[PDB]
Amino acid sequence: NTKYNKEFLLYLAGFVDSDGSIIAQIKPNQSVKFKHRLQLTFDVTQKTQRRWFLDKLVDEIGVGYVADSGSVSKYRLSEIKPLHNFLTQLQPFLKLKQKQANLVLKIIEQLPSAKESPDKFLEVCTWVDQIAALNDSKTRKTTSETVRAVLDS
Amino acid sequence: NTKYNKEFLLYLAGFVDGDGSIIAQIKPNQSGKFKHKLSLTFKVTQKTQRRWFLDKLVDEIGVGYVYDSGSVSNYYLSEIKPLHNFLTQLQPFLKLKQKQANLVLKIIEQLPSAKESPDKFLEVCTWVDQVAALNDSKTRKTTSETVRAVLDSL
DNA sequence: TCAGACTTCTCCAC
DNA sequence: TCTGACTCCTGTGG
DNA sequence: AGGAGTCAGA
DNA sequence: AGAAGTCTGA
Ligand SMILES: [Mn+2]
Ligand SMILES: [Mn+2]
Ligand SMILES: [Mn+2]
Repeated sequence: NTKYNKEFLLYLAGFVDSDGSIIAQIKPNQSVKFKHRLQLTFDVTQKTQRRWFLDKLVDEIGVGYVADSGSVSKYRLSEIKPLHNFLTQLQPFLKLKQKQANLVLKIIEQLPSAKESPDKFLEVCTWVDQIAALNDSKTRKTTSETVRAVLDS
Repeated sequence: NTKYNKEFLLYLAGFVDGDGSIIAQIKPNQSGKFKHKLSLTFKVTQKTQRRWFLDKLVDEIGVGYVYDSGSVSNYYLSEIKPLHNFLTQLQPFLKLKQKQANLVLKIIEQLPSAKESPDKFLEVCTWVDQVAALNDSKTRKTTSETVRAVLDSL
């Protein structure tokens, strides 16, 4: 549980609201209990010509990785515990994507209790539905009603 | 002049490095002195759905305007004096676009003397060239060499 | 002449 | 089983 | 920007 | 994002 400086959070929040991304998605996975798994991602995108700016971000946040997919590099943070601690400190400064951040923090906290009952898991998938709604979702496939249909068995 | 908060300039600078833009242009103008107009510009682009975010910027910055361009809206500020005052305070927090700001501040400061001699104007035009190079320039047309062509004809 | 307001275009960086 | 690192695609909003 | 997907080790 | 432009009043 490392603590981040206010000025670092201030600048970064503005960068995240612009070119950053807070993603929640439901992934198909037969080996898991309900054939579906939850993935929370904190994403910052920048062209590889400025990969360095994403590299400092790894050192400054402390945790996370950076990957290239051609002309574009991406800072990513999917690890649950650091994700929570980070978004908790970044949240008050978000102006555009504040809702999504708090919606993720809500999911991460309800992660244990959501593996219990099917109706509870679908309730958490509902929280995922809200995040993609707030985002400019265009390529989404697996939603809460996708889980529901498979969960009719 | 107006003094801006540090928490405001910190966030915004991050947002400028993200979705903001700092432009320098050489506009062709037949009625001008050297047949060319200079236009320094500070832009923030966002989806029209989030126009309210750009609207607040007019309030928090105190100047500037917000127009549409399809599904996209733009916050603009080309007014020479509050632009100098704004970027002067914004610059120390920029990371990705700090060089572009300090060049804009350079041009604006040496603007009145830029009309004296063609050689003093051309030099300022190469300072516009530097700015475009730093930017992800794609569809540019008028450059410092475009001026040189027109000017060295007379 | 000049500078401020306003509109349009386009390619890649998200 | 299950988390997390990793890669790849798509369509705008920069 | 916002998803889709794979895969190995724990 | 980073340009290209028009037009008006002073
Ligand atoms: Mn953006
Ligand atoms: Mn950008
Ligand atoms: Mn952007």
